[PDB]
Amino acid sequence: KYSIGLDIGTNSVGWAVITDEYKVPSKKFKVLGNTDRHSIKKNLIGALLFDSGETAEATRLKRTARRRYTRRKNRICYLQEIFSNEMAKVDDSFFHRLERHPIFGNIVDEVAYHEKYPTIYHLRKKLVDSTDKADLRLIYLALAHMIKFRGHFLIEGDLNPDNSDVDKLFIQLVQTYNQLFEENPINASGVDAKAILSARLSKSRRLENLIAQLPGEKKNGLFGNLIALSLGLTPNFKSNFDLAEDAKLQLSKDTYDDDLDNLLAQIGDQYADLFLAAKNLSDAILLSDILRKAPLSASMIKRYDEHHQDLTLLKALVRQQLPEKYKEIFFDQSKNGYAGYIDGGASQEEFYKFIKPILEKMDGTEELLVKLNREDLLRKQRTFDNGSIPHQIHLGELHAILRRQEDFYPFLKDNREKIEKILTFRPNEKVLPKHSLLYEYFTVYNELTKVLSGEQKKAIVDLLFKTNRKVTVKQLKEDFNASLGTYHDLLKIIKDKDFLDNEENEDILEDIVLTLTLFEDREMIEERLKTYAHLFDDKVMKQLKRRRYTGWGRLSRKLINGIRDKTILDFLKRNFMQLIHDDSLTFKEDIQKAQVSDSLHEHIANLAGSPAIKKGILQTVKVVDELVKVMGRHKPENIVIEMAKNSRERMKRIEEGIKELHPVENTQLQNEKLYLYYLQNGRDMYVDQELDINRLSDYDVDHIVPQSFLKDDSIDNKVLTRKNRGKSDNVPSEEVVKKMKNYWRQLLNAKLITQRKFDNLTKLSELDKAGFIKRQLVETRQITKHVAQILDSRMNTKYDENDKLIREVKVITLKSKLVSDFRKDFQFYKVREINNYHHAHDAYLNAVVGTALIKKYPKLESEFVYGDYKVYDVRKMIAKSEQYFFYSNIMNFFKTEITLANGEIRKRPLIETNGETGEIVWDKGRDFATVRKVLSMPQVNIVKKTEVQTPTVAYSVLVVSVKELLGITIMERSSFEKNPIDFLEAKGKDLIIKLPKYSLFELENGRKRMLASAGELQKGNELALPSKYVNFLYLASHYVEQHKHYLDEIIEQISEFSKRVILADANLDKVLSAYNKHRDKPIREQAENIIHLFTLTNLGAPAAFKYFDTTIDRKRYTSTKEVLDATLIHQSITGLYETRIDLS
Repeated sequence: KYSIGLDIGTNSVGWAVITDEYKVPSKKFKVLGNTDRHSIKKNLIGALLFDSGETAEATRLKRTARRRYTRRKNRICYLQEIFSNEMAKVDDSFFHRLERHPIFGNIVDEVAYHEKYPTIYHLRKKLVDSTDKADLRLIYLALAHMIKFRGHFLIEGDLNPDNSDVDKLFIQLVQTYNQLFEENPINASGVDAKAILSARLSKSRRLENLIAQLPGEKKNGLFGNLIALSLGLTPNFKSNFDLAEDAKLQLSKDTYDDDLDNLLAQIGDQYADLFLAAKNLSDAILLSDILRKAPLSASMIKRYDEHHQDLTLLKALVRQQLPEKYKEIFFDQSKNGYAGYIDGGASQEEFYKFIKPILEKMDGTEELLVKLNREDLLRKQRTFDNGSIPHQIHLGELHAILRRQEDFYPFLKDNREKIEKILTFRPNEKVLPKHSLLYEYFTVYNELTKVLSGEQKKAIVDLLFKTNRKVTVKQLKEDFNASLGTYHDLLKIIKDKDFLDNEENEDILEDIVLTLTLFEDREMIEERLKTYAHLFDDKVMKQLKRRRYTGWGRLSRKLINGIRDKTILDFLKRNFMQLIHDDSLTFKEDIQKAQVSDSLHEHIANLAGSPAIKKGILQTVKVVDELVKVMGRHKPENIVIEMAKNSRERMKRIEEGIKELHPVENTQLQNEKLYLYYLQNGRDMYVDQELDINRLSDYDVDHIVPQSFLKDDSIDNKVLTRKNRGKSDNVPSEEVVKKMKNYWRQLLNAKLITQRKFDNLTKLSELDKAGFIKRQLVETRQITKHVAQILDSRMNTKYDENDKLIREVKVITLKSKLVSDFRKDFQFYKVREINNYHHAHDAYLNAVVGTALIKKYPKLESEFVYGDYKVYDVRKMIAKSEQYFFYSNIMNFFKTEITLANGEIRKRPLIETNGETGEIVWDKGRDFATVRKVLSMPQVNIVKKTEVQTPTVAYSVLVVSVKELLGITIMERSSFEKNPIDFLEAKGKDLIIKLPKYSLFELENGRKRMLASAGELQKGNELALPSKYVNFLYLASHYVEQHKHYLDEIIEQISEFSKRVILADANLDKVLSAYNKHRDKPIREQAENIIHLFTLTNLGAPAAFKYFDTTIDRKRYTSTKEVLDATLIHQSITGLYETRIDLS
């Protein structure tokens, strides 16, 4: 019955709820405060504002080595379960043995394994290529290595030749680069990237070679650095972005993702896709190499073999021609020779610089020198050249091995899909040995829990189970399956009852029995036992080795003794199962959570993005959850999501242009008309009659491919005209005018117009239109796709009997431009500064436009809705003039009237419907009115998220001889969470009243405060400005004039607001005084400055601002005494559920 709209930014999340006719519901919510307000009516439209500070959430959103470790561990734990019962037949202690440390339980097998498989890739390759049956352990090892280091998931489908095409991905890179720099694109022309990047030369040389194809681009240029990143090098991006500190990037470096995030935080998340493109390019360069069995494993083996051939050669040479240097090069390890390279800490570059001269002086062989130049001489296994691998390549080998060994092992046939799913997927402890002292003890105690008093139990163990290997019932009566069989074993060897009986040693002995169970070979057992040798007599040590155990229990050590409350072992010494199943006791609670004992945060943490955007993404999810529960747990039909020098570049272009063939400074060039005046050298694009400044700009401007086919408001599609002379009919600028073109082409050589613009100017097929539609609907930005996926996953959980996913909720991703342009055409104007309502209004508009679009064109669903849907043939939807659309602009149906380029007019029906389903999508009479009404209403839930920090106060608490506010350091809080009263008393009781940062209080004529600190307050109010004034300000700023009397009204409004809530008398007087002086100023200049005046009224920290010549310094609310008698308001994330406190 409803849909959700979402606007997502780095410090805000806008949200709206919408019905079938685009109305925003009103709802009554209960108010849980002690105040005599019990319900409140609120509209389901709002915005959540958040800071980017040090908090628990923030840490949870960062990558951590431990989370990764646990992830991998779990995957392997799942792998081993599939192998368990079958591995039990081959090698019962195999998975317990695994992390030189031995894989196998006997030395013969271990040594043989390492001799046959010097690297894991040898094993992989052999398992991929051999038809012979293989030991299960080997199979496991290969599979486990594949699953452990599965690679990346950047590529969506089963690998195809486009994925390894250097040319195409290079083109992609340039494309994404060009979209981010409209003014100075790079031309792919006919560059043979493939040949330059794939060629076998130095990285630097390949870079330098590639840039030779790009004229006017420097090596240290952004693009050059990106290429250098894709090639394998470590470029520095600080010079490119004017960063204060160093920003070096290397794809091969383990910290790269984090480093990239670090960069993105500074320069903006808008640049993520640009670097992702570079990474993709890198992958292609590597992929084409391994492709031109198991190609990866083979390449690694080749690397290994080359390495050893070269090593032997080099050694021989150095023995022959430079014996003095031999010991140095191959053994010293503190030098930069081969020894330092392998077992020292030496760079490939340090090593190379070290041996470069030695090889040249030697003259034995230059082949090696060539290899050195290529940086392919003595490669190590522990590298990939600026790379993490596509998981698909590991998947291939996985499949191959399984297919190879499935005939010999049926359980592999049966579980194949399962095993694949582990790699592709997107208690903790291992059981004690069966003959462990602790386990044996547990069994006897648990069996003996009943036949009995706690003291007697201990007596009975100490008496019968201890003195006798097996205790029987007759014997018991004189004074039982479970036996302390190991306790007794170890007595005869150790011959010391205390050593056992003392509990402090148990943690040592567990290791001894474990060691005995782990290995079937005296040598190994000895080696491990050597560590505990000092306690033990040498006659004992020899005896210990012969003892061997071959079993595994069902329970872990921590389960038996690790868990709290007494332990299981202690409660036992009731009944174990009953102990597990009692809610009164803590274990049950421990276990149940312990199995699970965060995934969403972890998932968001591994996206490529700043901390802020990640926080945003996190908040959205919570907002959605709450809105769903607000709407009675019914799920929404649709969710629409959107993610919320240049002047100086323009100059460079112009200056570059005139160099081929009066002056203005930069700041002005933002005027499209002036910038266009300069790009064109004051010449009319369309009539060969020169353009001079003051009039013709005002005359007109024109789109090259009109608005009706698509909206391209970029200068790449725009030109300054006389707009009838050039355009003629709607088709691109008419044939008769192309006789003008020589002009344009000169402007091409000058780089004054781009190639595409010229192609369009010289130029409409069905095919173009088809491209044009997809262009306007498909969001390229990766992060939005990830957000979409996350939302879709949370919303759609149920599967039907056919195991197909049930999609209750469609997650729609909207291009920003559609809503921006929707705002343009129908005059729903935005002014960011008056309040924060625009974030909410954006969300509302997103949902409106999105839902309208799916209702109108459901066949295009595949282009902007998450999930897999049929990709219809666009050509069928395009029509001849009379028969969705002949005119390609998708937003056209909103308009009552489409103006063609020639000026001719196409009229549309008042009500727009879907012909196929007959559904009503848009009613121009009612619906636009509703939109305005929705934007016009003054009650919008704006919530500033409360934050707890982790000399900084985590939060302030209200204390009650007197009422006072008290800050809490992070250091103080822990013991405070332990020992409240003694803190509170040491400093100087009903109420625990932690006031998180930004806590909201209200007082007087609806005047609220936010608690920044126990020392300062922030304004707590949103100034609701009537829409008329908003539109007037937008229109006044963007140069009718009969509406000059509204300025005074706006200022009167601001002043009313300020005197009511801001309470900045001295500041306001100056503000008001300033307006009196500058009535003379023109309207534009007049309007722009009243905008700045809004920072006086803005919600948040007080700040300073300049009105014309005058400057108003900020005022701080340094007294927190107001808050103490005020009414606190605890806000939900949506702000819909409130709790209102006021002791007074």
